[PDB]
Amino acid sequence: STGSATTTPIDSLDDAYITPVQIGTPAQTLNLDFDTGSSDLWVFSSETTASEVDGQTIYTPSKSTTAKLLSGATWSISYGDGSSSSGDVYTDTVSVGGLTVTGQAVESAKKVSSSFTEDSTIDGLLGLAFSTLNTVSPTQQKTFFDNAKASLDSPVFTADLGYHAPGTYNFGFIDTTAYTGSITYTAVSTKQGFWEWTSTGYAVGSGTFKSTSIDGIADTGTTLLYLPATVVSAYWAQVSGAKSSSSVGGYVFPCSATLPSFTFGVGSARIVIPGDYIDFGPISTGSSSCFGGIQSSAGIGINIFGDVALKAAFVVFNGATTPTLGFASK
Ligand SMILES: O=C(NC[C@H]1CCCO1)NC1CCCC1
Ligand SMILES: O=C(NC[C@H]1CCCO1)NC1CCCC1
Repeated sequence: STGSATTTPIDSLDDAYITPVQIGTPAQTLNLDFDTGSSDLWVFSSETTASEVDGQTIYTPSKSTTAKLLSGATWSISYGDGSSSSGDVYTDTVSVGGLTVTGQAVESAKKVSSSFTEDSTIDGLLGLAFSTLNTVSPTQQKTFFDNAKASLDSPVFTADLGYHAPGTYNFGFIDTTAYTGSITYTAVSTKQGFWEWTSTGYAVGSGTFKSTSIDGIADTGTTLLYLPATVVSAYWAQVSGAKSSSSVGGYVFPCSATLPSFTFGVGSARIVIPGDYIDFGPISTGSSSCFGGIQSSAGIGINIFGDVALKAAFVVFNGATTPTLGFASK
């Protein structure tokens, strides 16, 4: 089997991407944020505290003939932005892009933090990191990918995120028309439950490539690129007037600037992030200070190749017995 779904940016900055997901029978279509940095499929629901729902589409298990309570099971998750959610669990049929999993754990939110309530465009999360991070207790549950794996033509999924445009998530096959050149594969450590890999270095603009090992995670559910402070300082030093602002919470730059590209290594290959991808626009409406898309990972404890980086590539998440990541230009 295979599946193929279009993923659409939630707003003009590509802050996140939503993908329609069919849950239950008859189908209830919810727009979920596919998150390779977490392992819970959770949804706004008929159980979510009414004051915490503001325009999201909700899952109503009582309207699904295939829903079953996973008796006793609860979940609770906290994300690196300080957001959180928690609730109980149903099993139901879930389909993405024509690929169907029966008996998927669908984590029904009873509570969500303010950041979720305030984002009317995101109806929940579909985690695609390793199932060892799933938060369901007392019986940990599998991701949609882990449950689909054995049925797929190839044990893979691919992320092809757009810049200010829709893109694609594919399951079970590699669309050889979706990228240019060859795919360079790199080793993954699952020790922390993430798609964790080691970049071979970086370049700023037209500058020389610095060969240096940068451990980090491929995380579709993080907006920005978070890298060590040394790398980030080297990048922003090439932008007149850029500075780190403790009041704003990161690097800002003059909206009149033209940003340099940023290159990261994947083995001997190179992925180039155009400068325009690093523009996150005015810090507040009408401001001439703009927020940067490359930020320091210091204090976060991990480097994160978020959407700013991943949208510059065709990315293969290879879930074979020995997992690997692949990157191609596109
Ligand atoms: O929490 C992280 N990003 C934000 C969440 C918000 C909803 C989906 O993604 N990233 C974590 C990955 C490991 C360190 C931080
Ligand atoms: O990227 C992050 N969240 C993005 C999602 C949640 C709401 C908008 O889209 N959070 C990062 C902050 C520092 C590490 C994780």
